[PDB]
Amino acid sequence: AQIGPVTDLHITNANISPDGFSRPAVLAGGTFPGPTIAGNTGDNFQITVFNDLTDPSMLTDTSIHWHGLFQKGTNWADGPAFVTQCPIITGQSFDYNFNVPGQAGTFWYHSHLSTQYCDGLRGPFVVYDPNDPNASLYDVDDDTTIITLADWYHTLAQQEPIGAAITADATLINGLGRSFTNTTASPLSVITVQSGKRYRMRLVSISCDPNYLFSIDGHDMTIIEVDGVNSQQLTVDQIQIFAAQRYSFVLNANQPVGNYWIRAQPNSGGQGFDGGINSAILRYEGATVEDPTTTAPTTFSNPLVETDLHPLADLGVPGQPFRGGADDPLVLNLAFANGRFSIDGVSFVPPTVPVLLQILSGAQNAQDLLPAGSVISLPSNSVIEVALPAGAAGGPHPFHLHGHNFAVVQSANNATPNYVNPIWRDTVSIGGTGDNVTIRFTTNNPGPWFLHCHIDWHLEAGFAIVFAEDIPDTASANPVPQAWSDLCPAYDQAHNIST
Ligand SMILES: *[C@@H]1O[C@H](CO)[C@@H](O[C@@H]2O[C@H](CO)[C@@H](O)[C@H](O)[C@H]2NC(C)=O)[C@H](O)[C@H]1NC(C)=O
Ligand SMILES: *[C@@H]1O[C@H](CO)[C@@H](O[C@@H]2O[C@H](CO)[C@@H](O)[C@H](O)[C@H]2NC(C)=O)[C@H](O)[C@H]1NC(C)=O
Ligand SMILES: [Cu+2]
Ligand SMILES: [Cu+2]
Ligand SMILES: [Cu+2]
Ligand SMILES: [Cu+2]
Ligand code: NA
Repeated sequence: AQIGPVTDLHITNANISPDGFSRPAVLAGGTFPGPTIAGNTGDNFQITVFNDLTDPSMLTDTSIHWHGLFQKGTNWADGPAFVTQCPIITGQSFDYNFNVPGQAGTFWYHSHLSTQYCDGLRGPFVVYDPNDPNASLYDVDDDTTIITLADWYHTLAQQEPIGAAITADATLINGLGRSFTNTTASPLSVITVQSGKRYRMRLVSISCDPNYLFSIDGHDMTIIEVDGVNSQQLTVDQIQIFAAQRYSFVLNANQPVGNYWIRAQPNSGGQGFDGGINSAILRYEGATVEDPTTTAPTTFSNPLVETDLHPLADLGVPGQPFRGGADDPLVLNLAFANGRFSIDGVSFVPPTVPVLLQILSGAQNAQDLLPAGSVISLPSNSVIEVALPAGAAGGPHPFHLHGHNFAVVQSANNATPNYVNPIWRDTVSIGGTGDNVTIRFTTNNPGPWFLHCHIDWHLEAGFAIVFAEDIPDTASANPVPQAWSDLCPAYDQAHNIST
């Protein structure tokens, strides 16, 4: 069952064995992935998060981010630790009480403390549209049509060296998959379809690191949504999906009744499909209960290319049709050395006082804000351009902006910008050496918004900055509840911190 829009959510420790290997985890709702939180566009969500964690090896504090939801007027509910709140301590709870006006699509939720989401705190978050413009393109859209792709580690996250190339031990599709070494024939996920019906498959990357080459033998996939943004129909036979991205695609169950492999090949870790790694099963009703015998092609003839995507609505691009053609044009210097990432020369290390609380206490320019050099102010009601030139080790880096989606004016592996009709999204691969992936948005959402690589190991190694958008209006725009004001006193008391 789906839960929400008003629900409790308990965060607990438990042993799980999604690839046959038992390890302790940090779980929402007792499962990996966590339960789907859902509602309709414009609903009030009130997710009362109960921190019941006791195992210090995965951290007993927590904080949860609602990935891709803009949080306009509710910056305090966004979730990134030490940017918008102090963590929730064990034995306490916190009501994330917000609204989702003007958004409908496929999202997700995850811990936003350290690398804790890698240890298991990740699940889908769907905002349905009762008047969806894509409704006539499919028959079925429900919890059974959500497909999650996850990396899974046998080593606990707080034992992963900072700044290291950290590699997974299994790919999990809907919570199940097989280990790359010591492979056992543990259960594979099954996605069941009825011959003749059309399905809205909601593909969610809940990855902490790898990108996946996703395909379904014998089938193609018609993209209709990108990171919450409705798209024109684009038919492909393979989707390369980076960490934190989402796609909806129409799956037409138009092949003979049978069993077909679902494939998700990560860029690191186990390569191929030996022993059923990197795999799940598409089963038609009436098929024999047996593994597929299908083959992938040697090459995919119609892979997704990001510049092929275009919004369904006439979204256009803000600003002027050239580089620097914005009110506030920025170029970030993104670098890596000696185990640490930096942005504009500064490696991110979380501050003691959350950025939002520093601003509510009266600090009102970005040079007054901590961490020093990690906060950039943005002016209100202005077109912002951010160029993100690649080259830093550990790529391709999927950059994500909180509080906003953005036009992808230039994509990976293509030097040509698009000022007319590029897709809008919230997480974008910045590509490879010499690329100049560039994003644009307008500043109509006061508050501190994190910008970071969504490979969680890279965020932990400092690959982040904070956009303090419209500092002067942050306090009036974002009234805070008493329970939020109580978080930092409680957290600092529990950890013997003086602030
Ligand atoms: C990426 O595009 C940005 C512009 O969006 C380029 O920024 C210019 O950089 C040069 C020095 O390299 C400066 O003289 C200009 O002031 C910058 N802004 C402009 C021209 O609008 C940046 O060089 C590009 N990077 C790469 C690697 O192609
Ligand atoms: C490289 O990106 C550019 C810009 O998004 C793509 O150019 C567009 O190509 C479409 C499809 O043919 C034309 O309708 C547009 O007029 C082009 N726009 C511009 C600004 O040139 C281009 O197709 C991409 N390259 C590849 C190989 O896909
Ligand atoms: Cu996220
Ligand atoms: Cu986010
Ligand atoms: Cu990265
Ligand atoms: Cu974030
Ligand atoms: Na325009």
